Amino acid sequence: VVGGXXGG
Repeated sequence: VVGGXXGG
């Protein structure tokens, strides 16, 4: 959701 490097 918040971040990067894959998902979220």
